[PDB]
Amino acid sequence: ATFEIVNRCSYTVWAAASKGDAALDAGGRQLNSGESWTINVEPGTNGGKIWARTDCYFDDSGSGICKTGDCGGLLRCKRFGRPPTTLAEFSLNQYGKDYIDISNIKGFNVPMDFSPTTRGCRGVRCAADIVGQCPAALKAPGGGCNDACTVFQTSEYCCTTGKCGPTEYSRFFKRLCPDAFSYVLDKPTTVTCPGSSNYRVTFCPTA
Repeated sequence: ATFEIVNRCSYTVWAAASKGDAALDAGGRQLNSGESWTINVEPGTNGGKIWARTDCYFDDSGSGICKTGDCGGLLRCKRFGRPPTTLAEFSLNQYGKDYIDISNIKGFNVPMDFSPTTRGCRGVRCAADIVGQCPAALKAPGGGCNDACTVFQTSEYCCTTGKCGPTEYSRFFKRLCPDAFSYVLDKPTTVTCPGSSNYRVTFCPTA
């Protein structure tokens, strides 16, 4: 499947793509403002994620750091990124269908649209100014808006036991972005697409 990753933000981002135990395609790449990078994701990929990283430095071997979403210091991510990270999440060719969502469960750094480029389903979007509006307690000094699990490490926020409810913090994310997961047991906003759909992830879709 193809995923065109488009940076419409006014700032550079470093796109990342992983399924947690491995890179998807090259795993990461710089996107200056306006650039597009198309990756190929193997059919059947379960639990894939795409995210933006901000404020990165990498040396000539691709080792460094980012202020959000850093994946072990690598340009070419093999693992998931450090919160806060807005997440484009997908599982492809799962009993003949694809499943997509956006999640704020690991916080928010960059606004995103995640849409099919092929027929048969709708896209999802979280494009509100969550960083600007972030509650004081959740503001990340390194940049972004942390989720409450990251900040407070409680069973309720992290939903450790599978017993959790919505919280004042999750409701903030949900108010700003109804169409994204705000906590682990949120009412799902997953979209079912035809198996082997193709996609576009757009950072900063509305500016």
